[PDB]
Amino acid sequence: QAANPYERGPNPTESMLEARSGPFSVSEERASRFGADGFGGGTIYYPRENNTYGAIAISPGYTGTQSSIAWLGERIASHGFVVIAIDTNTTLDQPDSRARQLNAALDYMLTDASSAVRNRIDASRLAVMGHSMGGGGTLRLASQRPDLKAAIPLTPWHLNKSWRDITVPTLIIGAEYDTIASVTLHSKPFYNSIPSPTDKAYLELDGASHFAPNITNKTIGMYSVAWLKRFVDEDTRYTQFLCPGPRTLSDVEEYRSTCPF
Repeated sequence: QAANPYERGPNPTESMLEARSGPFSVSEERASRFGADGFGGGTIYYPRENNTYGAIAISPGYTGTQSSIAWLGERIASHGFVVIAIDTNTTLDQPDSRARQLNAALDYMLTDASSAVRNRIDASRLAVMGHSMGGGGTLRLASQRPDLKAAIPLTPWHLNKSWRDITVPTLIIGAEYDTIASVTLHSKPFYNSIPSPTDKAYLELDGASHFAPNITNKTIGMYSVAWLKRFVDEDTRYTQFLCPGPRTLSDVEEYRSTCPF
């Protein structure tokens, strides 16, 4: 019973979570395509301050590259995380392949990145995220790695609709008007399959296209950071944003959750 050892940064506000950057200055290190084993390389964003933080790997979708998701890796790192935005071995790789590559990327941050990166990661506190087939890869990795602290699939796409074995806190973010990975066929079946007692939430962005996660988006930014803070840092200062959660007439079409977790 003491102050949370993983707490980082100032007491949070909605304004602070909606801003383009959080309170940590960030630096970047390349994971070379000519040096990354089992994935396509990427960029690691990390806080300049020398402390330890949770580590997160983020996968783009089909035809996508690290630039599709770079804004989000940078924004999340600026809240006190080490985050790799990956390129895949090929841009046509399937969701299960993206799952192995998110796994490789975690391993890369822990073993093969520079000293500066490795010294800033608490190796025991990891999470994964991903857009469309990358969000399918997130669900698969989450299923296979119950040691992970959180999973955030973003407009996910996967042909397997049943994720009943996931025990990792999962936030699925769907897009109301997604014409590629319709929430009817992908996000809602995925979320509906995860049973109690797993913590989870479903947040559907009102008005959003499939590509919302590829452009700076204050709703994805705020709620992705709140989720990673609550589950990767166990930072209960962030529960207030998640529970009862967004007003649902607004930028959120629907929000379901297992609050207060």
